[PDB]
Amino acid sequence: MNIFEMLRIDEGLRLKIYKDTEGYYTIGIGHLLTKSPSLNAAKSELDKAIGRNTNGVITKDEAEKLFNQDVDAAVRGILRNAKLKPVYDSLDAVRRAALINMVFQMGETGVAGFTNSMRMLQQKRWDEAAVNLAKSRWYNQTPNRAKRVITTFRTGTWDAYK
Ligand SMILES: [Cl-]
Ligand SMILES: [Cl-]
Repeated sequence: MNIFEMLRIDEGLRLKIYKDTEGYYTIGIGHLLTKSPSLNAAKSELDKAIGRNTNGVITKDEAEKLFNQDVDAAVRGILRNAKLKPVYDSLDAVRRAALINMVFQMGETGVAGFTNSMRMLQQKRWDEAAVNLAKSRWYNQTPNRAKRVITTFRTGTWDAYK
């Protein structure tokens, strides 16, 4: 298992514009298009991202291209983030995938704000961090997914995804 597979499981794959769990227009494998309520605004950002007049539908290959770009950007965001880098550098490979998953879902800013949990992770206090990570809007709004990511940080294994 790996980051791509892991996110493909948490996000799914949809080839037509859809509303995410927060009601925002998205497409592909969790690629947010806009926080705007305007579908047209969505179609516009979509065409701009794909490079063609999509009419709100893309192919699998296109979805995958966006996904690759988004994973790359996430990793790079973590590495450029002064508060996140150190965390990531301290972790093992499985756990790094968990941290990338969170960033992909919520943005680096979002994640960097889990100050206390980040510290705990840096210190390798797995059970404590898992408990702290759970006291969040994140967990309360998308509890199944959050449980999967949390277990992954708690165990350093992919068991939640098998
Ligand atoms: Cl883009
Ligand atoms: Cl969920």
